[PDB]
Amino acid sequence: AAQTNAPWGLARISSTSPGTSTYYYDESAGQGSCVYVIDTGIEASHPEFEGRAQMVKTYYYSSRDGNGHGTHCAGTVGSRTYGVAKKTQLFGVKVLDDNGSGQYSTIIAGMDFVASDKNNRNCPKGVVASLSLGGGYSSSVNSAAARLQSSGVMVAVAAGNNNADARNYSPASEPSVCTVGASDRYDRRSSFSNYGSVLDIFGPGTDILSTWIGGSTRSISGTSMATPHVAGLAAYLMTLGKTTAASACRYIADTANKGDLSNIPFGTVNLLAYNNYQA
Repeated sequence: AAQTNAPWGLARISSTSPGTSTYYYDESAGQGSCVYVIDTGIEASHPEFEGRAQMVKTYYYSSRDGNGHGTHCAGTVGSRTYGVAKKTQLFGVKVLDDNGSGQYSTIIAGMDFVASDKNNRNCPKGVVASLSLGGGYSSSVNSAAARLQSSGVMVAVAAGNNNADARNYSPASEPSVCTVGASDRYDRRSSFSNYGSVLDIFGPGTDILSTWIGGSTRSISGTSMATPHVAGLAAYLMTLGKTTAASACRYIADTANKGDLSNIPFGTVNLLAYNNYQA
């Protein structure tokens, strides 16, 4: 399948070269997979989700996304126009309030929730979790992300946005999950992207168009935006049978575009997520 005039990040993850604008992908499109977006919520009523999104847990007085960030990330995973995996099922877990903030204990509870709740959901092709959040190093937060991964969920986490080594941030620094840095449309590391040996992969993160609350769209930047490209890619590849939740991060790294990014510090992987799709 081909989606013309796609957002640059979708085109990038289906291309061996920067500078193209069509997204190419197998029409299975993540059907039969599920992606949990652990964030500020998801505006599931947005036409872009087509009934495929639903809120399943909140830790606040409402499940509404009053911020937009979670809706944007969910859109990059799985919206019809802005998403990598256009037929996946999206589940919202609101661990962040409408200011984008959350206590570490709430974030941990949300991760443990997903590890259990996936047993209540029909996801025969596999389960992914997208975590576009973080803060300072916490062994408890890392342990929770490791538990979620070990339960059979592909965990993709943002590296963080401090132009610093991700080893000092959580859950970015947990080795067993998939830690995602950000790149721009000219194949440069995004200026804010964290780096370091703990990174597994880069995805598009600068000027990413996706869904927003109020039935709208907008372009924003962050490792928060790179993470759902990788989560959606994992769901897409799991639906194709090419990998599993336990192996998908390694598979994405093995099949990535290699050596194409600039401003990668020595010791950080130079790997850009790529779907390897051949029409």
